[PDB]
Amino acid sequence: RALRVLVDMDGVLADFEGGFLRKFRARFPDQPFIALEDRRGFWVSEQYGRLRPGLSEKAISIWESKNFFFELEPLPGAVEAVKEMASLQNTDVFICTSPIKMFKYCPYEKYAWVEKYFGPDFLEQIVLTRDKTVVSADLLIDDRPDITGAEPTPSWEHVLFTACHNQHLQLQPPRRRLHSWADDWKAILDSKRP
Amino acid sequence: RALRVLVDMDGVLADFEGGFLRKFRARFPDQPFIALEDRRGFWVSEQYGRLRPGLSEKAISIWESKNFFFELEPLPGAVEAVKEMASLQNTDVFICTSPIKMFKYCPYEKYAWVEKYFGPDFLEQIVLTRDKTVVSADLLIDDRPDITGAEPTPSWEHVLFTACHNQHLQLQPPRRRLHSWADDWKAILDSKRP
Ligand SMILES: [Mg+2]
Ligand SMILES: [Mg+2]
Repeated sequence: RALRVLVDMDGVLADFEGGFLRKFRARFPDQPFIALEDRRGFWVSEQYGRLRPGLSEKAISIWESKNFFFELEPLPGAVEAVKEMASLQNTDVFICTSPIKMFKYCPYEKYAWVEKYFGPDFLEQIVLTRDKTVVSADLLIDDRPDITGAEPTPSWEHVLFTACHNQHLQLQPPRRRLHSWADDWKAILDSKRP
Repeated sequence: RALRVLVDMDGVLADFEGGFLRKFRARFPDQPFIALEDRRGFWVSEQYGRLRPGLSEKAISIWESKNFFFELEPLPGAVEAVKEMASLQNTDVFICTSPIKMFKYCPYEKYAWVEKYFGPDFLEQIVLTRDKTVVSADLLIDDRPDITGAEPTPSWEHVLFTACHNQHLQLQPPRRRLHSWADDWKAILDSKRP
């Protein structure tokens, strides 16, 4: 009966791409980098790996460092939109996020970041998982173009959240986008209601 | 097509009740305690709270301490059973576990514990969530008697794993139990296959 919406964290609530570039440039000032406008493909480390040998490992070292996830800044409008979305009648919102492989800091900092921007009671809405296809819901708003896993037919409709790395992608017709949190997310939710 | 099975962590893979009692007695040797045979009800802190004022907070302080989750011992047969279950054809296993409210150590230690007993590649099968009803699967093996959340009609069948706190419970007829990992878990899985 309640519409269930899963909202991604990196690239949707938290500005992973800008935080990464800033810290990469500060730590490795003598290395070439990729301006956000020139980002292509989901995996940051793969594109850095193509720009020069050893750069993929240096890029990885930035998000594996302590405080990287905790210090990410929210995207404009994200905190306000998700707070409003969660307060809507017949609407349950969960933050569904995938941790990186090195787990020393990332899970902990993601819970701390949600507590900081949404409060202690919102911690109950977090789902950490590498596989989002096994989480059931009506909608998944996520900036990754291809979301796959153990369930071949996920129950949610994936709405692609725009990001520097996917903004030029042409999607297969059925597929929809949410361009930013300033875009009309309520209309998307309502199109899925009974 | 593959059968999907969710396996709980505390009380099913990891011996939370015995680890808790041991550490509680070592830290608070002058306080009364609850022998496992006398445990009743899911929430440990509630029963300790009834045995003497201030004991609920002392009990909580044990599982909120660093290394409590990481040092839990596996239940007999659990690691071997889940490793065999995951290697079965047409069978996907996920560890679905709910962290406690204080998140400084628990999520991190649960990933570290899975890495220790199942290896780095199994970290991909972990789902951390307070709400297991939004995870879809064919079966959920979990020692908690009443598992509820945002989805009123979960897709999985909940098989109750026996624990000191639920061993005397009479379940409503349809409901099934797995008595220990020595019990016949393969027969349970097979009863759900096509
Ligand atoms: Mg993302
Ligand atoms: Mg349990």
